Amino acid sequence: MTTLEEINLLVERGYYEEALAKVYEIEDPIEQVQVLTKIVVTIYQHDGPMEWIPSIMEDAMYIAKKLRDPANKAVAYSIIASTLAIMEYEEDAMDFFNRAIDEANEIESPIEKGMVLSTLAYHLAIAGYPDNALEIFNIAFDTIIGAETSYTHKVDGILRIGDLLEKAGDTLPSNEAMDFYKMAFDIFDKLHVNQRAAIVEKKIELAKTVYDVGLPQIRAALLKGKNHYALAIIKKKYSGVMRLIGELEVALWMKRVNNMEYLDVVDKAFECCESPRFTDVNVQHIARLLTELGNLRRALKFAKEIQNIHKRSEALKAIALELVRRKKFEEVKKIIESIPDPKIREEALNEIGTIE
Repeated sequence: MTTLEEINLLVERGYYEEALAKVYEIEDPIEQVQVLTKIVVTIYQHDGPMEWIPSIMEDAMYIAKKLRDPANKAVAYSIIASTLAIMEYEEDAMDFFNRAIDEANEIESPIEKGMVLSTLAYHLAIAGYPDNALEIFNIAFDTIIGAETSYTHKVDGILRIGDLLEKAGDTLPSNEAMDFYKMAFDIFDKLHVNQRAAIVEKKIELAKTVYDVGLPQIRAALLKGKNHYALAIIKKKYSGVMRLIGELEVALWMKRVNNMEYLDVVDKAFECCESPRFTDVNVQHIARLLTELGNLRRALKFAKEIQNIHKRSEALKAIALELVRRKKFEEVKKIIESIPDPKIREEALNEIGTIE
């Protein structure tokens, strides 16, 4: 721990050769590989001396080659694999992932095998290979669940897959993160860790609500309630239509965690800029967002501009139902008459027969 501090400091001072010389004062090999690869990654990312990278990866590769114990080797190869994948050496990454797999299949304990697989799956996700990651997480899971030990030994192994599924999810954008979160929740639900199930359930509503702009650092900020920070990222990374939708999705999430400042974000999302140019799908999307937000005035403006006759029918109904719940009937009838699909117009006319 102080050794890691000395190594970091030597790096900050650009004394790379000495830092690497100290890496051997680290006891654990896997830890040596972690350190070595984290140096490479920060160099690659913060434009440090790129010509150190090959020599360091060689050192890491050498440490992994000497390992002997199948589990350790598998993790080491995984660490090497995801860092190559970060740096876009895809053929080499998949080579090391396959080495990791082979070593995993040498493990005797199925619970041990399962554990190693989920780590490797986690590295596949870090690497930007979400589909491969899932496949491996599922094999990891099948490996533990199929084993012939007693209930209790399987339990801790499977909860650890849960934790890793969840962390993989957290590092992914919403569309990719969703499958990881569902598996984790499933695991936490069946295995009776309710505190953990609740958090993941919440990360799913969040990923679902803030979807298009659901960058992992944005979802992370929203979950902490650092709303202005996330909004800030959205202004930096998006403009026009995507910036509008993103701000609305954020307002919607704020609304659902009972933060009443969401009203402000909505007004600003329209009042900040000129109305961009919209595709019909953008129109539909904004109409739905504004409805769930409760801004039925704006939501109606958008719904009436939906060109797809069926989508328009749907959006007009939703708005009208919400009107009913919240009184304000003086516009309901006209809106229903407006629905182009008479079938739908009838369904809305029955649902308004809520006895409530």
